[PDB]
Amino acid sequence: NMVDPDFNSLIELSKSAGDMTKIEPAMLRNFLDESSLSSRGAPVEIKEIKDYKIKLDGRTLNARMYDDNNAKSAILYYHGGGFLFGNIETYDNYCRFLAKESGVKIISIEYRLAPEHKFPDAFNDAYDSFHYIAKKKKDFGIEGRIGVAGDSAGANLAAALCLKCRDGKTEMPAVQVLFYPSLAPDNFSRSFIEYSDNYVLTGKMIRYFGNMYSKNINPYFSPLVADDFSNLPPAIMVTNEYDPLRDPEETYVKKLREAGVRAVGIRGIGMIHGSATDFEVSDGARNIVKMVARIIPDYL
Amino acid sequence: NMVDPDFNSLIELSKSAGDMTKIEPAMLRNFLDESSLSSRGAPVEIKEIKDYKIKLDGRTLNARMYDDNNAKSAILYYHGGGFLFGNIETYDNYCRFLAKESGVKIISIEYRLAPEHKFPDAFNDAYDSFHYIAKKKKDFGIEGRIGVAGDSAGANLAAALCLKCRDGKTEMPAVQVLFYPSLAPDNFSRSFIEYSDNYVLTGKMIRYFGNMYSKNINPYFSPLVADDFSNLPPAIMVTNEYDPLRDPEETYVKKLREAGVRAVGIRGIGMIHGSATDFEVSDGARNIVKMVARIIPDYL
Amino acid sequence: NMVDPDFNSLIELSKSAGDMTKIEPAMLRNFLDESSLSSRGAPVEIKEIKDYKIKLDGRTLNARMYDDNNAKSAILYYHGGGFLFGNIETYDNYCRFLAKESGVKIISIEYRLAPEHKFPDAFNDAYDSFHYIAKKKKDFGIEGRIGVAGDSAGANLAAALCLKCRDGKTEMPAVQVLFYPSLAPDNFSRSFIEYSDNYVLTGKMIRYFGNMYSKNINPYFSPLVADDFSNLPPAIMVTNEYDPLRDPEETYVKKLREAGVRAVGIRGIGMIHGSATDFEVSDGARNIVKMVARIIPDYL
Amino acid sequence: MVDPDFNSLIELSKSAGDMTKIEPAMLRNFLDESSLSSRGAPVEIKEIKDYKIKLDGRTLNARMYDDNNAKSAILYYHGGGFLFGNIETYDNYCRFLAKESGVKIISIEYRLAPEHKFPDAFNDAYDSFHYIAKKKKDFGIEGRIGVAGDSAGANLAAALCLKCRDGKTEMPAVQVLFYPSLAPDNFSRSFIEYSDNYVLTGKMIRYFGNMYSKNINPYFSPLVADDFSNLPPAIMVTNEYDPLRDPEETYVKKLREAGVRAVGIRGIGMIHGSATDFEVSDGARNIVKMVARIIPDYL
Repeated sequence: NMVDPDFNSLIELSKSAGDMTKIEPAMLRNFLDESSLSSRGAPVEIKEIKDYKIKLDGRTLNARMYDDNNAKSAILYYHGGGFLFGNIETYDNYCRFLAKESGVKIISIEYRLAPEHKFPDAFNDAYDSFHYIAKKKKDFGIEGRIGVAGDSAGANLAAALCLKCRDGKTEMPAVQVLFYPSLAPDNFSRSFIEYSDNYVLTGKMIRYFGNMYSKNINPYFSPLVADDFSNLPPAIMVTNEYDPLRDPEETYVKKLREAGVRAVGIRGIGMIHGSATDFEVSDGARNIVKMVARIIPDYL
Repeated sequence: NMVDPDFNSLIELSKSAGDMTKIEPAMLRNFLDESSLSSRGAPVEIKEIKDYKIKLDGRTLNARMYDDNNAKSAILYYHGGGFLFGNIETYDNYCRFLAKESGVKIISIEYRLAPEHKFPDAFNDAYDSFHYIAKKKKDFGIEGRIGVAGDSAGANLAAALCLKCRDGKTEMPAVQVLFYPSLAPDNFSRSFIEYSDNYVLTGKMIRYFGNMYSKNINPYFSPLVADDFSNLPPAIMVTNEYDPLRDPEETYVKKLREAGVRAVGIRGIGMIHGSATDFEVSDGARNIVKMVARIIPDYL
Repeated sequence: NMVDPDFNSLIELSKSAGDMTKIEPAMLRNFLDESSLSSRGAPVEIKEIKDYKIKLDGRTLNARMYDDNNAKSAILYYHGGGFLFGNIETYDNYCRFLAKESGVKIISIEYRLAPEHKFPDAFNDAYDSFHYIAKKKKDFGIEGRIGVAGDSAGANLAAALCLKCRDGKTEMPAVQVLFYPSLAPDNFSRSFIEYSDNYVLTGKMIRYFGNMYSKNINPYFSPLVADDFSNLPPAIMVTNEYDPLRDPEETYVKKLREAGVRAVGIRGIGMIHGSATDFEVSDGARNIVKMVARIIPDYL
Repeated sequence: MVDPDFNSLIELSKSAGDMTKIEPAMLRNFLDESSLSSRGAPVEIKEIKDYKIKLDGRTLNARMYDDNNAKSAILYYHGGGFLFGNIETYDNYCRFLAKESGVKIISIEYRLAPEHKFPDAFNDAYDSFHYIAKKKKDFGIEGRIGVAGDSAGANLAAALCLKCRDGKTEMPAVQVLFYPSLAPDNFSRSFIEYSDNYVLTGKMIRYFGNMYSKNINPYFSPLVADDFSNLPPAIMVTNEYDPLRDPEETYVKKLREAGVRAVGIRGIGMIHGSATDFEVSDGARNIVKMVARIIPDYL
């Protein structure tokens, strides 16, 4: 079709890697994280960076805080990587870029990964970490509001934790910033089948990541299963034109607005899955990320 | 929105009937059946009509056979109605039209209806009746081949029974003719969100029908949950442009072809859910039904 | 995307020929017509085939009449080829198949080709040949009705000649059977941009053909520029899912139904431009052509 | 699934019915007064200055907004179908663009149809860009100049860039295109699917097209252009439920095929006019803020 030519390389890198559903998952995570750290740019400079230990019930997560503006308010960032890879180090240039462009604190959280830890572990990490930080604000130097954000699998966690906050009548995030979340048990929508091969994220990789994270349709795994979208936090949704996960995301925006939740959704023309973390590689993608980061503070 | 103007009365009738999820199951069935009985045109004349009792393990189904052409072969037809409504009487004019246009025997089978009978009752009715007639083909005067067909819920039964025949390595139908089946657990595709209000079948009614059929994602309820599409019978798939159920159906026919199963799919431009049984009100619809019925005999 | 895998060979062969837009038209015509004759399959047997000279004012056209059924009625068929190529011989296997499946006379007419003969020559050939045969019907053994049909550029001629019959209040054809016509001045619709390079009918070639046919708003060149679709003949419209020409065609069907003209439109799922004349290599395409051909006699 | 914020505007537009028989000066009057009547509170801006741009054979009004003592500028061509709109009815919106972008916004009043048919507005846009590019110091401009517009004004912005490139003249720094009309379209899928019920109708499109044309030229319709290379970096914003959407998404794909820097976003649930509806739709407001906040990076 008309995918942005900036992606030509990645769409090659993808094809010539061949099939990977057959190599050990721990082996696979390692390779992918190493790739991501490779041809990367100068990290934008951030005034203060601080490392944290989020001591939860029965597990401790690493969190890195990025702050360029002695910011009052924060976003908790949950990285993508299909619930299998990504970590603070591979997301470091991107979270820096987010912090610089938003001028708010960005707290990048390492939830537990599949297949060692299956659902609901990473979900419970996101929900518990939000509430940990929401109670321990001062430790993180947060004087204002806290929202949540993520990309891909991490944006699934961000959306899901907000549903749980709403369901339990708990403290709510101020905003949910969702860069192309997985949301639904989808092997059949039109975006899924049309873009199910060759656009970096494949139909086969979706099923494989799905098999690794799940044991054996709950709303905290798949938010589009929820019965009610009212009283969720204001949302920013970013979708990609050529991405199997596109259609369910655009439905989610529409459901939020129907429920009277404040929500802006934009589809990036010519973009693919992973666009946001491709900000150093695609100027269109970089401008989409800059657009979102620059309005984030208005919600905090 | 460019829906065929022949549907305008039906769409209005449907909006002015109010919120149907509101009314109790058996009451709604009766009202929907009586609504279709009124819309009825003059029945097409058929040379031989015969009534049968299909005597299955623990229940007996009515079946009616229409034969305008002393035909060697037959199609078993499972009526639509969301698993809640429809019967031989409401389908009689349409089944006569199919028999006249195809020149083959059409056997319309009354399966058991939800909510009184939930999954897998209708499903087992479809699969058992296929095998009953296949085993007893001389009782129906069938000397050639037997295929299966349906519309909406009935085409779900047709596609699902073919999956079970394949899985069990049993006798297979010769062809599966699917008019707009339900196939997937879908509350999120683009067709579902875009067309879930003003097009006769609503998103709300889809959810009501689904909760009535189900107990409590397995392939005989939702064929799109299947692992494997190889070795299924040749298929004819008809979708409608303005129908929330459309995108999964188009995916289904692409997954059949991907597996090497012979399949032809057509989307009816400007058509809505129910178009085939609306053959007396829309000439567009009538010609789509005629197109399909006239190629059936080539598979038999 | 999910193009039916039956077309993978044609897509590859189209890629292998490279960019033919700097080829001189007469050389390209030779290449494409001779390529087609060299690689075609076994022809279907037809009871009677007869060649005619259509003696119009100022020029004589070749016509071949195919009749498997001593039929009373006829379709005048105008072949495709971008206005530049194709002829009776390259269409002969396909015209035979239409005759066998429809049971009516098919008269394949050789209109004048561009750039040697620019618009309005082919159009005048199409309109004048319809009126010539309609006046002289008894000479061709036609006792019943006459419709018109074509594919691609030939379906443009069929749709355009109907518009001029309507405008002039002359005898109108009984039906217009349009397989994926060119209809509009389009280098910008979504089907055009999404599907215009995957090799078979490209954007660059669509331009090359239009520039060869135009001398430099005329509804008889582009029917979508007509301001009125009333009182046109009943239409059958076939479009292909993965074809740059698709979206204007699907708009044309809708415009016809908005003006109250009988029309049925079907989009072939997984099909590409040229699908009908590909009937020997794709069973899905073959079944779409059979569907259409078998309802043609109802209009005559 | 149109954003519920537009429910009212869609209803009001349905109510009005087909206004083809209203004299074009009266339709202009009514639509302009309707815009003024529904203004919210204006955003305060540090400096606003009025100018006359004396061109060959006509003078244009222009209004400069500057909230940030800025060095660079965007020339803004309002929308209105080539028939209506003016500096006053665009004043709340150009104030918001100037507040959110922190660069100078200079809103230019080009000549309107049908009194002034193509190529008058087009010449006004191209000539006023070159006038101010040649005379930058007279406007307090020390840096760069880009061009922008919505709907018909975004057509003028796109078309003037094509002429700059064709004449190898000075080029704007960036072209910021809010849902321009670009092509002779009465047949795309967005055109036919969103031709009624979405405020801008297929009948209005033909009507404005007929008022502008003296009755396939690329400075009328940029999608007719031969070649898209060497055009200014672009930001393209389209609306999901708008008959003009598909050609616009084609244009962004063509710019990128030509190696022009471009970023294109489709606003989910949005309709034609979404940017100038920033006072009534928060999603629309957030789209305009997204775009305005990136503008300074090109200047």
